[PDB]
Amino acid sequence: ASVHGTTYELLRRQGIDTVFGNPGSNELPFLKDFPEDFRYILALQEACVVGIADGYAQASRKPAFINLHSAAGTGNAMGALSNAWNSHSPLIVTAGQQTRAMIGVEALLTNVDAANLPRPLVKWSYEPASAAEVPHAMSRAIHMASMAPQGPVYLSVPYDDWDKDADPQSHHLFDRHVSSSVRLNDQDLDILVKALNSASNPAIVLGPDVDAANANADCVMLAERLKAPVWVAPSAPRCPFPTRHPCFRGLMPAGIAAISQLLEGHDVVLVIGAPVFRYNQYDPGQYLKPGTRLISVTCDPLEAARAPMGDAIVADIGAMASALANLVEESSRQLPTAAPEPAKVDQDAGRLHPETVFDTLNDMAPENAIYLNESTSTTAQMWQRLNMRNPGSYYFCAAGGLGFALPAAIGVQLAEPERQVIAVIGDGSANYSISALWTAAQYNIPTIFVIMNNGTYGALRWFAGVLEAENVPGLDVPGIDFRALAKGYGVQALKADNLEQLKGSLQEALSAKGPVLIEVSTV
Amino acid sequence: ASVHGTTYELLRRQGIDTVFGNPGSNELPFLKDFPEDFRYILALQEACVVGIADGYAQASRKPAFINLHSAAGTGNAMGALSNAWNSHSPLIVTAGQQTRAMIGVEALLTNVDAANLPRPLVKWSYEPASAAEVPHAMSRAIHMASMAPQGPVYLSVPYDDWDKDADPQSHHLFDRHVSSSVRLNDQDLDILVKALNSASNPAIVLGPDVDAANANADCVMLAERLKAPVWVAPSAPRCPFPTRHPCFRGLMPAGIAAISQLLEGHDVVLVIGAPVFRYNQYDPGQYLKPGTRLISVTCDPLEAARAPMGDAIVADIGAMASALANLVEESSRQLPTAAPEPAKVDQDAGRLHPETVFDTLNDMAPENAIYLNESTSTTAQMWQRLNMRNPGSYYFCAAGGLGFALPAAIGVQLAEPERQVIAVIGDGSANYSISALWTAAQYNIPTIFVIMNNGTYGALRWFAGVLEAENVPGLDVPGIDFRALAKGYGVQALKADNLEQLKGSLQEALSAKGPVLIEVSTV
Amino acid sequence: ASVHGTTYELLRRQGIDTVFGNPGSNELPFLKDFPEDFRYILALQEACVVGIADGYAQASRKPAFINLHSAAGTGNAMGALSNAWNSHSPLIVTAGQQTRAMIGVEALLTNVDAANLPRPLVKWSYEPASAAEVPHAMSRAIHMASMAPQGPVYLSVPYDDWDKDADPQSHHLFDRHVSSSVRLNDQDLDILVKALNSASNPAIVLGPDVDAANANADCVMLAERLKAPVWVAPSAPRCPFPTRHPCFRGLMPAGIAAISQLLEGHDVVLVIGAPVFRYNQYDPGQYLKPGTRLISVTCDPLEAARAPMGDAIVADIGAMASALANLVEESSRQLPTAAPEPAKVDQDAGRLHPETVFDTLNDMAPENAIYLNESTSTTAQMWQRLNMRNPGSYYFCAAGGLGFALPAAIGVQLAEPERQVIAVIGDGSANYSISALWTAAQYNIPTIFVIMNNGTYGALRWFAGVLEAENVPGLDVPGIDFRALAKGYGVQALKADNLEQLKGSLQEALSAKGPVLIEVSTV
Ligand SMILES: Cc1ncc(C[n+]2csc(CCOP(=O)(O)OP(=O)(O)O)c2C)c(N)n1
Ligand SMILES: Cc1ncc(C[n+]2csc(CCOP(=O)(O)OP(=O)(O)O)c2C)c(N)n1
Ligand SMILES: Cc1ncc(C[n+]2csc(CCOP(=O)(O)OP(=O)(O)O)c2C)c(N)n1
Ligand SMILES: [Ca+2]
Ligand SMILES: [Ca+2]
Ligand SMILES: [Ca+2]
Ligand SMILES: [Mg+2]
Ligand SMILES: [Mg+2]
Ligand SMILES: [Mg+2]
Ligand SMILES: [Mg+2]
Ligand SMILES: [Mg+2]
Ligand SMILES: [Mg+2]
Ligand SMILES: [Mg+2]
Repeated sequence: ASVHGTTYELLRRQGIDTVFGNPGSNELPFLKDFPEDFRYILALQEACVVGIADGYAQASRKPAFINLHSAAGTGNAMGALSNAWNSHSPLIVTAGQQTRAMIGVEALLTNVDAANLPRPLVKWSYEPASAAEVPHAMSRAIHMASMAPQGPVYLSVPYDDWDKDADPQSHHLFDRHVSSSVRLNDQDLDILVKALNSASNPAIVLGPDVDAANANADCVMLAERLKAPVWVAPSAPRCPFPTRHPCFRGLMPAGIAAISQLLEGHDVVLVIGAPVFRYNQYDPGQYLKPGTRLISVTCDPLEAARAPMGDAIVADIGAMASALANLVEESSRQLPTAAPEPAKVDQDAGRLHPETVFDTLNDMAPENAIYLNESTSTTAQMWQRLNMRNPGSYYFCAAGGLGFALPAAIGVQLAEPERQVIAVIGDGSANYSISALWTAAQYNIPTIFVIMNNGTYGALRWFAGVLEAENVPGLDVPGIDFRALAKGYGVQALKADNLEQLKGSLQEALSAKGPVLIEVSTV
Repeated sequence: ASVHGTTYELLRRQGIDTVFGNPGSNELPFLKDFPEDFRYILALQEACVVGIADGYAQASRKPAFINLHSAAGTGNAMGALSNAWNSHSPLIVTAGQQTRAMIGVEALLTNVDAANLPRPLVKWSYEPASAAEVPHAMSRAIHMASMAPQGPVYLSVPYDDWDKDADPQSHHLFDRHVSSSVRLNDQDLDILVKALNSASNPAIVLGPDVDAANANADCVMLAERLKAPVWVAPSAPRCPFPTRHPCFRGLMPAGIAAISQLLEGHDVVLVIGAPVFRYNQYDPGQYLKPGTRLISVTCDPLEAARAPMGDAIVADIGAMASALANLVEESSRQLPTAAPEPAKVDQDAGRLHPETVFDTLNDMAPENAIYLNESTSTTAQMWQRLNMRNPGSYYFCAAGGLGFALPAAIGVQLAEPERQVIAVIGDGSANYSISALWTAAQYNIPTIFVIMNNGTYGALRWFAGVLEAENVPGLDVPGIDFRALAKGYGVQALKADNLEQLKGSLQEALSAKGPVLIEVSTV
Repeated sequence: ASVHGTTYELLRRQGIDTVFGNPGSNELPFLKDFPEDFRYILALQEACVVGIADGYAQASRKPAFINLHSAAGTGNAMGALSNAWNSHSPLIVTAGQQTRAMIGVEALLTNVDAANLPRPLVKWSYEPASAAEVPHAMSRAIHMASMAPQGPVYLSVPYDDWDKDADPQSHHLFDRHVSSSVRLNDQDLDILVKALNSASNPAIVLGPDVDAANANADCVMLAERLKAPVWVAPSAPRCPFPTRHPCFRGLMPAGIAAISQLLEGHDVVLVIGAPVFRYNQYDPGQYLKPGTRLISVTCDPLEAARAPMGDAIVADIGAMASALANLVEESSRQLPTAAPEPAKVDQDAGRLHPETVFDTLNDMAPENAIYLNESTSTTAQMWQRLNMRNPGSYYFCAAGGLGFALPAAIGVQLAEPERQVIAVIGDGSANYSISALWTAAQYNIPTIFVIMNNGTYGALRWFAGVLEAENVPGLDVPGIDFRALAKGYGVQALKADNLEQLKGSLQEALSAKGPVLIEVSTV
């Protein structure tokens, strides 16, 4: 067998059947004789390729395979990898290298010091020392991406390697099963459970690794048992809990003082599947108030190490959530009461308030819709106004890096063909990965893109307001026609200048047979 | 509180009370007002400092704290860190940096690009962005070193940071408990146990992480239950099993073909706490023979990823070994029969055969002796001739890097004051970290050093023999007087030119009140 | 031809004929069939190997070739590389890697992420992608080490590469000549010369790259022409000027305020071949006083970039010094008057004052002696008391990393067989690379080692004194018998407890036919 044949067999035997890519000459020897059981998803720029693959992996809860062109292609995707690192996304990023005979002279297309390029944003980064090592290296990449804590990995392969003879002993790679589905030992788990049972006023904080593990339902059971309020950890990349469940208390503000104030009076706070904490704004104060102790369950040693407070347990979120939910006592305390419905903001016949947009989406979208958020000044209102009952219903750029949601929404829709994906994206954010629209058109992936057009980098204008910062340049983005951009890439386009038009546009989009972009004129 | 005060409080609250170091000017502001409850262990070169700390950590099964001088001191210790990486040793390596005001100009003693210096040999490597961050950074270092898979970490601290005011919120760091004591979920564990119960001819292979976890006794129970032969994985850094237990089959040869041949006919091979496998010599063949399937339990995702065959489970070795030992059925098969005693090699009244030396050590040493091995051509015979009944009885440089055993033997003896440590070190190996002898003398750490003097790099002469390589320079090391070197550093010295003298020297050494070096004239 | 044959031909054609090494199994395929026109210099630990090679390169003013064993051997040499980086030493460091077939599984002796290991202490660091690339990679290493600014480089080679067929086109590598012997363009050089001619009170500061370039004599002419005082830049790794020349003003204190005060009243300060500046102690103040402007000539862009003041020219020191010396006018100003002889310190019949030792060395040593300094508390007095008329007469660890002088003194003596080398080394410093003594004995390299024994890390006790730092541990190093250590490694040993004995010991050492160590009892 050739290295080509052996590698594709390894991939299929490990459950991989799709290649997200933007091709180049170093990659042609890999892509030639493309297996008929594989499919290739092309995107026009590498931030888009990786974004689509990211959404696909996160929604599918399995590794996604990417093929990029050398250094330039890898480099174009680096911003996307920053998000993927923060969301623990299992991405196998492969990049083609020059033929081994031409690497020394640094011919055009040589990826110099390749393994160092994507660092520090990958778990593992490697170029094999020989062609016959390629399948083994790929095996390592697959497992490194897939083991908790999941994350992106990088493999560079000289283009001449593919046609070489493979090592017959590579067959041992094909069916390897590697598990990190582990939980705390019985003795210490019993101690934790007793601490939870004995809490007088427990609180629960959930992060994205809960949704990644599909531990949502187990966490619901856990919260019901403990009769505990449930918060989502700040800067949330995913939604780990039904947002209209009586225990739900919403998204935590990303501030030290704000969070300790919120947790005041809670004697035990159990954090599951989140960093402690992904703060953002400067908000100095106490990490925790006197009387509050914190216990964190995390799949990532790096999270456990850097928490400034509390105890920590490093284990699989799925296994831990299931164990806790089934071991804790049913508290005799009263179940928390559901949060009241959000108020309806006054809305005239003119430009749309973001609150109106979200209320309308919630009214019209299917109960199993999936939302993506890259409307950076409206996040708080979005979280308050969308009823998300099911797992996998929300994605937001995990490192705050714009250019995620547009392509990721396409990958999510590919992963979940029966769930309507609706991406809500600011006019500023929409530009970073605008060319991703073409992939939705070409493959007829019926994502709905809602562009919130207020003509400015609104979040930045706000922050600049609090800083009292004057004379800041570059905050306005006037003069973009999003319907024209959609037309450019073959996506049906609608405009909503008022509520009447928004309702009409959504009705049309929800019944369309392909992707649709709606440009919404917002305050 | 100052950063100095807060950091030392964090250290003591996290169980650290010893600093292994070689001081410099960047470190004086850290070492001043040295806490009276701490002790400082000085060594004369940094390979020695880290070697001593390594032995101490491995034997004590807890993190060891090191303080080195900037780049030059860190660099001197890099070889030692290569071993520490391979042995999963929990080492917290701190190095002093220039004052922040002088870093930009790159004053003398500035550690440039500090975090990159020790890579790729550390799990985490960092320099804090401000003085007040130092305690938090130290907390991260402690936990990163201590979490499975354990390993060395690096923290660089500008010397002006220590006197600065600490953040009062740093108190939350002091008592953090972080656990990675996890094991496979019940459902999948039941599947594994059933596979072991159903095996017709199981074999067990154990690596160093078993001894590190003190899982030895649990593995004995497991082997007795399964009535399974037990091997030690190749290139063994530690001893994970009683060497005269009936199930013990010895050290595996570090070759692909050799190991698959050894495992032939065994239907299920369970590897615990080892890489799969730390091969060494070129010995091409099948990774496993038809009929053999392999299951690996490892604490290290990097080990699980790179195994060329078998299934893998990433979990704590202590928790997994305990669970398996207590869950498996008692097989009705006959218990394996103990390996026969080694033959006595013919010995005249002249120079000592290594076999004679080991037989004599086994005859005279206490039953709870601890051995270190850096006699590279005699490893196989050592493993066959020393009865090691207890855990923590053997250490060998885990990356094959010479200069480990001499200093590590001092750290081991410090960790285990009631167990006689005997380091068996070749005349070549003895030189790499010779100055470590001084620390044994100064602190009266009563390690016995047995120098095997054959005048050559024997292992290299052998390999060169197999390669049929002619005209290889640099293989001979004549003209070293080890008694004089011992005298130089204040250690009692004896010479053994024959068996009569060896017995006499050992009698004296075993009854001495301080460290002793015995130079043995070997074939 | 084989890769082995081709590589050795490239080496000899590029002027390399010596390999400084400590061998290992990954290196045996390189060292086998060792060319009869090459010689191999063995040292017992890698800090020693690199130190010897460093001294050899610095004294010979040409690249030195080193061969180490994988990661552990490279790591052991990292401290030595920190000095080599700072001294711009042209060192070609090669390390053997595992066979390509075993790299993936990370067999014992695999150098993982090899190229990253020695960073940030090398100019270039690489592992070739194929065997046939090895000669080309070596060519790159040779030239990267040799081009201004000179420095250490690193090449990792899988052991199976050597026996493979070489590319016939590699012959084009053999005779490549690469030059960086450049100087400022005529127009701008004329501007500089006019600025020097027009200075009313110029000063000159010289660094180690002057001595490396053998530009010393040109700088003497330049100083005589300009009638300018000459200082040596702080933390001096070499001596760039005759120390009894009338213009000589000695070693600058390594402080910001001290240096600006020293330069006060000098309108133009010309720095040649030094960083601006290698300050050490905290000594805040003005970089330059009003009225002083600085112009730096440096071979290193990194030096030019980081200077906090002055203009800079990046060019070859030899070419620039020659041009300036021959272009500037002869000033009508009076030639500076020579510095007065140092005072004679009162000396009783007991322990030696360092001043006495240096005065005696100056009295008895040949006029073409070469000194090395690793007696860290006595540097100022050494610089004042040794008359060094010739180039290449002084070496001091360029990064302040101890363990340099002992081995480097052996390499220097090898480079300069007709110049008596005398290394003055503190009792603390002597231990770091003590095993280097063996190489001097084995090859009969007649270096004289003067050990200054005061029982303490004296420089550190002093600094701790100024810091007013109490309770600092680890500052004393009692109980070392250096005569015994010398005997251990086969070097003749003498002791000097007083002046009478010092004179007698020096008389014997200077007439000896081999290396000699003198242990001096100092205050
Ligand atoms: C790749 C990238 N570039 C720049 C930024 C900085 N940034 C954060 S929010 C923001 C404004 C986004 O504007 P828009 O998408 O219109 O949403 P709005 O703030 O108007 O609601 C910018 C530029 C970022 N987070 N990521
Ligand atoms: C730091 C380091 N340098 C070099 C080597 C290569 N090496 C491996 S075994 C060996 C010989 C050791 O000789 P000795 O200690 O006398 O034991 P013997 O082989 O004679 O039994 C050498 C040089 C190494 N493993 N580590
Ligand atoms: C490799 C290394 N480790 C530690 C230091 C810190 N250091 C600088 S000077 C010094 C003392 C040297 O003592 P000695 O050689 O006896 O000279 P003295 O100061 O007594 O004159 C030390 C430990 C260093 N510079 N390099
Ligand atoms: Ca906007
Ligand atoms: Ca030997
Ligand atoms: Ca001293
Ligand atoms: Mg596999
Ligand atoms: Mg258990
Ligand atoms: Mg802590
Ligand atoms: Mg379970
Ligand atoms: Mg490094
Ligand atoms: Mg060349
Ligand atoms: Mg010109």
